[PDB]
Amino acid sequence: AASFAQFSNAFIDDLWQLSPTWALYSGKHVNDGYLEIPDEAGRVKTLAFVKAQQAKLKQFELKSLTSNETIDYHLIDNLLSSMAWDITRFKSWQWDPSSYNVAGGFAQIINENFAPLDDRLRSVLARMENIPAYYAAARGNISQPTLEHTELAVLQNQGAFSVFSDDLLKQVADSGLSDAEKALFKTRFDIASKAINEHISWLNAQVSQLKKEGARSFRIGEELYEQKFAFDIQAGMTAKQLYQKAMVDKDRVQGEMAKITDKLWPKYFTTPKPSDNKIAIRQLIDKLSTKHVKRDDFVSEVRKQIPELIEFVNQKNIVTLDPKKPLVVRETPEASISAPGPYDKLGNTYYNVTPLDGMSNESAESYLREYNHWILQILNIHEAIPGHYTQLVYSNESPSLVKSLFGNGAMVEGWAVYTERMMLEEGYGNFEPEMWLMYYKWNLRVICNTILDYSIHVKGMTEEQAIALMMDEAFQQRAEAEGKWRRATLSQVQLTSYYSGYREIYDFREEYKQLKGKDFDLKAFHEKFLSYGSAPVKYIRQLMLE
Ligand SMILES: [Ca+2]
Ligand SMILES: [Ca+2]
Ligand SMILES: [Ca+2]
Ligand SMILES: [Zn+2]
Ligand SMILES: [Zn+2]
Ligand SMILES: [Zn+2]
Ligand SMILES: [Zn+2]
Ligand SMILES: [Zn+2]
Ligand SMILES: [Zn+2]
Ligand SMILES: [Zn+2]
Ligand SMILES: [Zn+2]
Ligand SMILES: [Zn+2]
Ligand SMILES: [Zn+2]
Ligand SMILES: [Zn+2]
Repeated sequence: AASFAQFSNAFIDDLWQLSPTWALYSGKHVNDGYLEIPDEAGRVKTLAFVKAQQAKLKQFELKSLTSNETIDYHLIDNLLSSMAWDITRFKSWQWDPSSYNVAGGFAQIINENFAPLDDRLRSVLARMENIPAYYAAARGNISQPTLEHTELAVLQNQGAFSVFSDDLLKQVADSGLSDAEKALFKTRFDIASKAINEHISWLNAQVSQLKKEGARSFRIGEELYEQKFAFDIQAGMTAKQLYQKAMVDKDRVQGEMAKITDKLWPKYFTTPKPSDNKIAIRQLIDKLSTKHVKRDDFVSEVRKQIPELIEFVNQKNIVTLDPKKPLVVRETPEASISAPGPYDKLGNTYYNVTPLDGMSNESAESYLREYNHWILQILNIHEAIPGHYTQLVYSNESPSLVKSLFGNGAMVEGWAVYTERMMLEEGYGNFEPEMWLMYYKWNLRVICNTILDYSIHVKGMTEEQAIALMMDEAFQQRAEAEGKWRRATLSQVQLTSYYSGYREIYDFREEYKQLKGKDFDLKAFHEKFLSYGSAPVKYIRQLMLE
């Protein structure tokens, strides 16, 4: 009889046999030469896999599992339910033509310049076989598409030619493949190129028809939104509940900002203070944003700050940090943490911080105003200490393949957002009003991301309303607002992840303070919270309370 550990490993093996492209994206090259044709037999086969793996899952008593195993159990169960639901209910395979594009799988094979070239090219040689079939399947599946995803499909499939390029042909011509393999490659490449171009023509004809005749709305509606929110975020509340909390937080945050602005106004202006609080807040913020690190010192300011945050976390006993896992700041190759995937045992972990070269003087200045004297410190909390990097180190204490592959984005992001608030509450920057004001504008991004995503998909918010939210309520620039609208038209639920995890973590903390009273230790709370890795916050709560 298989143990749960044996089952977990067999499950991943079976998942990769069903979808070797998913394996490829996860960093395991089980069959790079096999292009899955996304037709009805594909869906039937996915649903037969869901059914068989679910029945294997149900053989394990939940009382028979350790804490890590129970996390894996739930992550697997939820992944399975959401696969089935994607096929039978959400049906993005019908209305999102952008989900049909071969370029991605090919780029992952080709762009590993360390992997043997002849092996890569032979994988590509085989993977090209079924490109015509792949796009024939696409056209037979697509039905009542949205205008927006069809437009995205055109643009992304046009990008396929930066992979299916003259440069790929040259690599093939000068490789160690046999002359017969080279000629086959050319034959298949011409057939592939023709098929991609004919599909793009078809997509163009569709966009044109959708513009004339009307198209399915991009707004997924309440029923689908709640189901997607449950599968993706795995919050301990509904989306409607989170939205209602986001509306209240927006008001609380703006009220605090108005108070700070009243106190700081005479310190920075001699002109009168506008009676509309929101114009006043916007003007004070624009003025404070001119204090920023000099452009050429951006990367150095970051290196200087990280040890300052380390010192502060140690001094205040916020969480144990290990001095011999020193974080290496590096100037980004072609600000975020990059870390090896579960199948990459070699790779190192860095803090990628992009120097401001390439950009115009004017873009650089706009960037430095966004990442100003205060916001740069908050960014380094979020990204490095005690945010993402710290949480990643803690998750390396008790890892599992399942958590590494299918872990919860809401928890990972929610933690990083939580740390910003917790650090300031614990005295970071010594309760400086400027710092709090800037933090609050930053917090509004996260709150308003939730309002926006929900209101668009559930409440029919218009483009003009979405732009006025982001600019007038969250004090963002035009370009940022427009980018956010576009992202919300093309994706659903992901935008709520930041606030959802933050709210659950902070509320769980306050609940735990209540339960332990005088015996509440902040540091012990943090370390125990981080010990489960990237599990959904509600499961961490349940394990910590049980
Ligand atoms: Ca077939
Ligand atoms: Ca528009
Ligand atoms: Ca406005
Ligand atoms: Zn098997
Ligand atoms: Zn690889
Ligand atoms: Zn049929
Ligand atoms: Zn359960
Ligand atoms: Zn309100
Ligand atoms: Zn400046
Ligand atoms: Zn400094
Ligand atoms: Zn500074
Ligand atoms: Zn300062
Ligand atoms: Zn983050
Ligand atoms: Zn339990």
